[PDB]
Amino acid sequence: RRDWENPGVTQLNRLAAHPPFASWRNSEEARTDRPSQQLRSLNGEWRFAWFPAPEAVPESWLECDLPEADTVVVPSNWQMHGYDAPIYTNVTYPITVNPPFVPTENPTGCYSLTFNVDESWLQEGQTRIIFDGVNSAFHLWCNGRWVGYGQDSRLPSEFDLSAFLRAGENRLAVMVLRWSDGSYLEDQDMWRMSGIFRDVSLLHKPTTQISDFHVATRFNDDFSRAVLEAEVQMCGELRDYLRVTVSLWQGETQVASGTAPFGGEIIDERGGYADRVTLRLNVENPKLWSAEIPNLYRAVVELHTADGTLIEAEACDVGFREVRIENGLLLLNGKPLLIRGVNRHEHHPLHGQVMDEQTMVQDILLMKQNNFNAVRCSHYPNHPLWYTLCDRYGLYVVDEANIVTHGMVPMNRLTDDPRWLPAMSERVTRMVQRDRNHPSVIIWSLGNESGHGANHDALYRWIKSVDPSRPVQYEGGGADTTATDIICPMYARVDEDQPFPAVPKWSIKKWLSLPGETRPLILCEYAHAMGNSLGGFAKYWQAFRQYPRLQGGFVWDWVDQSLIKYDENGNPWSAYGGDFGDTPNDRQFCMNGLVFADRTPHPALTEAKHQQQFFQFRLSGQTIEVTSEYLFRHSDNELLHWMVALDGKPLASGEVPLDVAPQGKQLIELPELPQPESAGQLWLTVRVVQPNATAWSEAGHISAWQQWRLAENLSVTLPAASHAIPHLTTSEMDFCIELGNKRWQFNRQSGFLSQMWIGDKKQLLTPLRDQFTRAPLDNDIGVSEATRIDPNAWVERWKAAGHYQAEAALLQCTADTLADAVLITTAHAWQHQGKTLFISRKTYRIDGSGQMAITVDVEVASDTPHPARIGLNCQLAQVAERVNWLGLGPQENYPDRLTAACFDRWDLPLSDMYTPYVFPSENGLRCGTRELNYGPHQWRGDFQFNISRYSQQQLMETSHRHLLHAEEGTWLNIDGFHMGIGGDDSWSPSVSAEFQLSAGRYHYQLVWCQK
Amino acid sequence: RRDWENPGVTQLNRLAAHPPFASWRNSEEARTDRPSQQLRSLNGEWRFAWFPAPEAVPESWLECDLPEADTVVVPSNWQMHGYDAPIYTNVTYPITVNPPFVPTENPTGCYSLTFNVDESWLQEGQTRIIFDGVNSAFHLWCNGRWVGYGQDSRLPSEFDLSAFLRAGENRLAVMVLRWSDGSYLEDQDMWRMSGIFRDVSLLHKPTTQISDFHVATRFNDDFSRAVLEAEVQMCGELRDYLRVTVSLWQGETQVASGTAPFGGEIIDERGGYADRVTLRLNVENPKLWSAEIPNLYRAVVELHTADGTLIEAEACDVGFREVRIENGLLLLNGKPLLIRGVNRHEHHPLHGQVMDEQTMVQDILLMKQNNFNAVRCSHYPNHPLWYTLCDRYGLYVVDEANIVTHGMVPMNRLTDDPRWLPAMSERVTRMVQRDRNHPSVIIWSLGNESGHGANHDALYRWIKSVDPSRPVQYEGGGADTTATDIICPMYARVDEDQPFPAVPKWSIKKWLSLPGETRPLILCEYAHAMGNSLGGFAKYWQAFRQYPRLQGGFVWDWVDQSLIKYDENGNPWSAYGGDFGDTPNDRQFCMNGLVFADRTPHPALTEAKHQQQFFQFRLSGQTIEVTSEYLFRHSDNELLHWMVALDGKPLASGEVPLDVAPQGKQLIELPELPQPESAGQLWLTVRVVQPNATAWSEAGHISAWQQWRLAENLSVTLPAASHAIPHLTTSEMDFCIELGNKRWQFNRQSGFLSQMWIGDKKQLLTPLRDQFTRAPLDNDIGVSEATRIDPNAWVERWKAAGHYQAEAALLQCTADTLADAVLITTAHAWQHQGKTLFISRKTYRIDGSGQMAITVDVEVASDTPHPARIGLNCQLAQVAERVNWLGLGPQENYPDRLTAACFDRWDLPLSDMYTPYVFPSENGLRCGTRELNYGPHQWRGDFQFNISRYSQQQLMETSHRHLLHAEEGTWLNIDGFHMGIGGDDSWSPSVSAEFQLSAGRYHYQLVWCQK
Ligand SMILES: [Mg+2]
Ligand SMILES: [Mg+2]
Ligand SMILES: [Mg+2]
Ligand SMILES: [Mg+2]
Ligand SMILES: [Mg+2]
Ligand SMILES: [Mg+2]
Ligand code: NA
Ligand code: NA
Ligand code: NA
Ligand code: NA
Ligand code: NA
Ligand code: NA
Repeated sequence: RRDWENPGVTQLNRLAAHPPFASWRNSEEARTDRPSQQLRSLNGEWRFAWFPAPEAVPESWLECDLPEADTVVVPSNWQMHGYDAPIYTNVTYPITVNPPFVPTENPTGCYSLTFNVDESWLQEGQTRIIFDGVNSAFHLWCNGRWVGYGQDSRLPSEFDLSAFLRAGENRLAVMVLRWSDGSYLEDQDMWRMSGIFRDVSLLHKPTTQISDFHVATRFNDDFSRAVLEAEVQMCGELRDYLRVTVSLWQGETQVASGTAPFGGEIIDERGGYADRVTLRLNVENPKLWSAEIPNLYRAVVELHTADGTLIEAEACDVGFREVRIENGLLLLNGKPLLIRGVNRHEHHPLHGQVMDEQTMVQDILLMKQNNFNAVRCSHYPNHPLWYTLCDRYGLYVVDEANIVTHGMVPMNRLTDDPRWLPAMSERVTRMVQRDRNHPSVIIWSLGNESGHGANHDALYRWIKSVDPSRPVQYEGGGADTTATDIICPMYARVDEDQPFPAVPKWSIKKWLSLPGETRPLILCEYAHAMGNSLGGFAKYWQAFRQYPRLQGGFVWDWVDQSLIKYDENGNPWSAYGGDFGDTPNDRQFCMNGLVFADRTPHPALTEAKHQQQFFQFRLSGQTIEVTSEYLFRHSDNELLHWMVALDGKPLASGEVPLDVAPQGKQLIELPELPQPESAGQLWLTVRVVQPNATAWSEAGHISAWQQWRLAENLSVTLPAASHAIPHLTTSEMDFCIELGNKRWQFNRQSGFLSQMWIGDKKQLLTPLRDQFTRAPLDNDIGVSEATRIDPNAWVERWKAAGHYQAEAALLQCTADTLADAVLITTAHAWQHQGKTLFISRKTYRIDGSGQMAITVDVEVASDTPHPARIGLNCQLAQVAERVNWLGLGPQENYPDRLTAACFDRWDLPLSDMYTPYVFPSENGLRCGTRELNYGPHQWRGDFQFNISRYSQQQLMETSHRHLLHAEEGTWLNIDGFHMGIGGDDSWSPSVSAEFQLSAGRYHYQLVWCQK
Repeated sequence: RRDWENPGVTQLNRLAAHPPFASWRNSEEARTDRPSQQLRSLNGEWRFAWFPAPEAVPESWLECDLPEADTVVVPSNWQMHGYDAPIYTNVTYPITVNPPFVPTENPTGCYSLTFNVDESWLQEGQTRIIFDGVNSAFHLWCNGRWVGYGQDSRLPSEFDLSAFLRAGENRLAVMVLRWSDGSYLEDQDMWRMSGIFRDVSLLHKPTTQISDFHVATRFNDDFSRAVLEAEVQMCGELRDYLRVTVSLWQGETQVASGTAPFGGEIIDERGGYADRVTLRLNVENPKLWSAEIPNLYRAVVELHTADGTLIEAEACDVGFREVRIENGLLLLNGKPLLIRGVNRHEHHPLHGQVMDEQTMVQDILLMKQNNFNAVRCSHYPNHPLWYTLCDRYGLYVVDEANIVTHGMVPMNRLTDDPRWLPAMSERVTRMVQRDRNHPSVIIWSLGNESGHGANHDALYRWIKSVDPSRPVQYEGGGADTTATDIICPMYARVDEDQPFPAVPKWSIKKWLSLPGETRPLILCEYAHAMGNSLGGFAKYWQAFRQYPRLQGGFVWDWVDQSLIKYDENGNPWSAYGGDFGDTPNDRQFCMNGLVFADRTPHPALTEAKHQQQFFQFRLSGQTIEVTSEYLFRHSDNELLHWMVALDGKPLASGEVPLDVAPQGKQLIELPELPQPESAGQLWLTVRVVQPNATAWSEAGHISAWQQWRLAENLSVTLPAASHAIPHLTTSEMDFCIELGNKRWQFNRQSGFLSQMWIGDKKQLLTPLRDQFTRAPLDNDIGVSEATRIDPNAWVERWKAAGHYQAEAALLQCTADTLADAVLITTAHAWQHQGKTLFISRKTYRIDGSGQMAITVDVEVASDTPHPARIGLNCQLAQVAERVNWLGLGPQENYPDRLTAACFDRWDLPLSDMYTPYVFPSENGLRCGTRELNYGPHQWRGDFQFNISRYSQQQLMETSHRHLLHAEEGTWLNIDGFHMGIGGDDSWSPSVSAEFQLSAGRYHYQLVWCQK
């Protein structure tokens, strides 16, 4: 038989699914959730051997350990140990599409383990082995005898081993196949790995056992009363003496208990379930669960003799909460949710797809620290510990079946096929059976990108029938089909329709009110955070808030899926698609995270944090209105710091305690601020600070901020009468200006400032020139490649229009000596193949103070694709340590992504002014800057800038950040105008019209002087 | 592997299901339904061997014919050749309830066949083998090599044999298992058999082939326009020159045709199906399909080339009809259906479960001849030919999946189990794929008696998704669960509620108007026709006609499941559960048919015919109001015969053509009749006769009848005053009377008329005594057995009250001589253990004309269960050939089943007064009789009677009809009153209160004389 090429065989001899078991024999240990002696971990060192095919595996390996084998850590992905290559592919299958067949060359991982079993385990009861995650299919032998087979890489596989194990030493033999018919339903946008990547354990259960238990909570109208209903099921001999006691604990206080014998109510004409019981406990004024306040109870389930012999005890954390969709709104405990979510893949730069507690906690700390309240299990059931953590810290979970068939043509070819229903159902049913008790899980998902098939309908109904407590969602086949309770599009824009045939992505605002439509809209995927992205993010959150039935979304995605590789010197670097010899690959498309692989934040993460704020603010005179977006909690760990500053210089500050009811408001009256004499703009800045530590944040954490412009005094005082008059020297090649120790040189052949002198030292390595192009972002490139050009993408439009190779023809270059200054006037035309793209007219005015006033006026042709930027650049000879500016900061910001930025006097070391995006591009811009200080230099005006050791050319010519070499000096980019970054998706033009440079005629002015 | 003990494996290497194929290579042959050279029948003589288990099957059988094996006919059940015993069990499984395991002793049927192929089939193409029916699971080998495995006894299993076939002799090897995990989903109340019981054939398709097609017909508001929609799917190498033409034919006239290349519309973000095409044909004024008028079109699907080379063609019959539920009603072509239905099992007394064309035709003819318009496929998909015949003759079909888990505890144990969804799905999905193109199939059914589980809901949805054309129904778990579009209870009563816990069977009238309920009600099973049954059938049909949303039901059931056995003499006799040594067995519960196994009518059939009439009548003066219950057809093959009779003697008659439109009315004026001068009751009997022969009926067929009482002239003249005078002889022991040669003897100890003489010849072999009991009907017994008494059952109630062994204590016996007569007055008390149950007070009067007038007045105790009858009985010495009577007839009729009966003079041979029920009981009664003639005797009055060679005693002491012997002379049972027979079900008291003998005091009078 070839079971790994048969969608009719998804397992052999596998035990039934169920919620997390520990088989406690003491009820207090169950209650306290302390470790169980009946649940052993088999994690540790195993013997591993790699083979090109299952046929290649030597018959002796079943009976005896192989000498060639190596000792490896388990859990692990065998790609991470370097046995074969991890493959990154986006849509296209890593194998030839020929269901259900896989290549005869199938990388086979032979794991083994010699382990010990106590006599006591074999003298009584049942001894089983649980494999939490095996990718993608595996056969299991024990002591040489075959046990079974199993598929689905993301759910536990369990087998009874009692009749196989002997006292003391035993040996496992797990032959794991990389490819199987299972792989056809596992086509997620991620690294294609394999092996025993989750926990392995041994569970001893009594013969007469708890085989399943469902916990439910239902509520009276105002949620002041609840009935906890627990349905318990058993295996073994049914006897009159059997009972179940379900007790409910709140810390140490037992709030409810119920005891009944077995034998459920009459179900049908043949009776009821004699092997079942339902316990109903009344709970007065229950503490409710939410991501805001994750109140938990502990439910202990005791199977026992009536006379008081505990046979075994299972347990779980209970969260009293209700999820329902009413009148088109998704409600948690009667209140409409606002999903501040992110899509999270299980990824580690070093370990691949093996999850650990430390990492999982770090993710949840960071998510909650950045105002996320939800997470999508994209696109599979997660590690069991994740759901427990979300229960405890507080995050709404979308639990998603392991069904992705994205590379099928058409996408629903398998999911419409009734012969593929058995395999699909197990990915849905065994998910529900495992996780249905977790309070954190609020929504079920039928998978991702598998079109819409009749199998989606059958399964949707199955979950509705089995579990009435949670809405079922699914995006495939149009995101509003009969398979989903929530409209859940991916990358639907706020206002713009993308009306594809059959599966249009309507404006989310437009979608809600289509003829006959009523359901809530929460995007399963939005704001593609690929490279320099997240532009246009605020547009989403303005809409989410304005529209009741727009209840948020899940950002794509959490972490960059980059992997650590090592160079000739042994130095680590972040690698992506293709870097492991893997081909075909979708290159850097695996990196779309708000955080890097090592969990270092991208600059976009702060933009998400600002938008997902839980407190809204308005200003009216001296009164600040604070509005709470919390649904259940009071502002009981919050105060408001406020700061008024004249262009960076602190004027007045104070603290006011935040006392806002959920959905409520607080009017905070500011003290009469004494206005200053000196000119400038007053800036109010408020920050919500948490004075006290929490489970998720430290004392002094900042949860929210906002800024306003207050009064402005425009400067009417002019500089003093100049102490000298600058001299001009004329040559055929050059205009040269001299004043004190300052010197300027304008080349008359080129028409640019080609050198500058402070004292006697050079100041330039490259002349000051106009620049209308940028090192293309990931959103600029889209899907375009050298082999396969996408002409619609921005980068190709600029290339084809000739923007990158257009050369400056000089039209005018003159010098005039004024009464107190010298005036250099120039004009340039940028041309490509007989087409004028840009004209740049400048005046440079240099007076007796030592200041150079540059005035730029640029014309852009209407029929040329809008330029990336409209500015200047040069390579300064200086290399300073610090960058000091008055403008938006501290972090990187761009026109369509600058709401999180605040205007203040910022001071950073040079290296921070560069964002190390793994795929190098235009980066580190700071907008709305009025003054920039770098070493001896000061620039003043109203500009946008970046400043680093790397040129735009080097940036656009390098594919990985580690290959970047610091150039001589410092590359300075000062733009009057910069195009938006986009990011609604990363495969088609996504920069909004209002952030495109399309005015035709642009003006900006800079003053360059020594500070 | 043990593949027959694993629900996860239901097939191995099996091909996809699909509508009926023939791989026609000529388009005209396809249009005309003529045979295809590409479809060979492998029916005929096979080689067969039997084994106790699969382990017992010798390994040589795979490549070599076993010498011990026999030559048998296939299709066949191996129980029918006597290899082992067929088992009849109703609910309790024929195997130990141990899912998924079956017995180690598992009877194995080894089938083999040596065959040859055409040369060209070896050259090229796809040669598959089709197994239409294998019970219950099998492995297939070809030329020694293993091909595949299959399950589900009631749907075809297909396997490709292309790579297995060779030149010359080829050999198949089929190992058939009686028990399998599939047995758990196949617990229908029926004989449990096994083997290859449906057709075996070979189909040679091209490699580029039509692999699937679906035909849909949708309409405008008035059905004057239709769009026929044909989606066609292909397999093989796609080519640009490939086309599909779907042509529509009305006889030899092409009405619509459509041609297209491959490649359907865009479905999702990955495109459309390149291997598919949908053809849309406009059809003006389509001839519509119904049971009344089965208008059929022919659609031909041609896979051809653009230049005009046919590759292959498929085809089906098309019936333009629309099924929808609107406003609570089931509509067919916009008109509310009235389902005159029956359940039909696939049964034959000799061939077991093998179906033949002749039998299937014989059933449909009889069904249609008895006013049925609908059939339920209880409880499995049928032999392919049943659907074709139903299309062509016109019968509404409920197609039912092969899923019955009746003996589970509780009934839904498997069906609520997600681990049984895979195996369940295939039984539903492969059914729809096979039968969806049939116009006869109006309703899909999810199975029968399997409780209600999540799987039902999931599978319900799957069909609603895949085929919106047809409603989905299912009865399990309370007949109104979320898994049914129709309220479809089994054995719910008209007015009486049976408020069972969890699964009540409400009054069908009450059920409709339950709070919130809107759906239509059609009983999937009603009126249990077990033995002498169908009492209270008219109550259903009155309710069906009055209540729009009561739309009928399916009678249980069509045919007795009795098998032919043979005695040592060689005589055939009808056998039931237990008669093959089968134990546990459910005895006679397999026979619940309106006909015997050989399709001979039970009396109950004529009652079903009468109540399911399509013409309703009312009388007003001399005017008959005839109303058509037809929805679509005009009365175009009908004329009315009206007959007027004075107590049997014809008075006036005539003919009137019926010109009634559907739902229309007609008035027929009767010519003023001769007013009879002589006394008596006038009767009117109208008949609807079909002058012309049809496809389903002979010329002169009677389809409807009705009777009325017209004017009555009561008799006022007294009988001729006689000359002679009866002479009394008194004795201690006897009272005797003489008149002429006629003589009467009254025993003064017993109090009964013990003998009668005419000349020397004596008239009685047993005294004339009171009878209060009957030989218990199947509806009297129910489930009650000797080993397990059901005290609630009617028979047991009588038994316990001592009705059967009560003795006649004589209270009074006096003789008086009158002026012209002798008067014998008696009084008897019936007592069991000191309790007087009955008292009988009689007066016998013998006058000078030799006429004996009996007056009977009975008292029944109120605390005793109501008596089965109140009458007299005796054994006459006479054996005459004829029975001539004036009353209801000619067929057997009972108080709650006498509507089909008609009042007239009836004359039948004696054996016709007996009804040969396989399980004998009270039978052959006729009610409302005013005169009875037998030999020299005549009885007059108003009585109910049966007359046979079998005593009530023998009938109740004899368990099989073939064991009955004719007793000396003739037994006569004249009842003044007879209890209803019942039959709403056959496991609890079902006789309606108005047909129970509960008046406490009863009167009746008979006149006995000798003409
Ligand atoms: Mg498989
Ligand atoms: Mg306790
Ligand atoms: Mg590639
Ligand atoms: Mg603002
Ligand atoms: Mg099986
Ligand atoms: Mg009548
Ligand atoms: Na909202
Ligand atoms: Na991606
Ligand atoms: Na680059
Ligand atoms: Na009706
Ligand atoms: Na039956
Ligand atoms: Na009997």
